[PDB]
Amino acid sequence: ESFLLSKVSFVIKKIRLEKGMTQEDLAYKSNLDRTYISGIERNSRNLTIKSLELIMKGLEVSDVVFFEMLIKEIL
Amino acid sequence: ESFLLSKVSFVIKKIRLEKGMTQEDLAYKSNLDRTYISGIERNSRNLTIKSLELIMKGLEVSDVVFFEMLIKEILK
DNA sequence: ATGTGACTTATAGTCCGTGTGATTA
DNA sequence: TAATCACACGGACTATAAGTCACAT
Repeated sequence: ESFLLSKVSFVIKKIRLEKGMTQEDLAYKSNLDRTYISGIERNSRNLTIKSLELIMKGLEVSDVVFFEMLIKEIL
Repeated sequence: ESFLLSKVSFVIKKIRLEKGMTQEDLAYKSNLDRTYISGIERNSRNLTIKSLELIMKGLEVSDVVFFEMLIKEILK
């Protein structure tokens, strides 16, 4: 159980949904399997930084904004 | 290899030194091996979020702090 | 559109070391 | 004498992430 990891996964889901995207959409765009993405959102996967960097590209977001957004999800 | 990995491994090493801690010290406070902290600093090495989370605790800074500094060091 | 258990390969991360170039004596 | 210190790097592990799937929702 990690505080940071479940914030990171909540932030990912949020953005994806804000932007009206599906997992299949985020998957194609980060070049990750869409069942991998589902595992990440359900907080059952401790992704690495390389993986996280592809997700960000996949959300069509900068690293700076994603982290800003993450510090905003941390409250 | 990865952009974000070099920045993350840079900021870790910076803060570490700004608190005059050793790699041995950081390893001990983070519950990682000293040889792994060496690798993270030298070769960037693909940490997980959990292990980043532990290195933030061992550095003794808030998650917010770390990320604010991470942002800055990407902005050239 | 998405959750999940199962699986194999790849690599994250551990634990024993040695060597070099600085100290402090 | 040394004698620690701080780090790079090794070799050989072990633990877990990566990456994928059929079948269900």
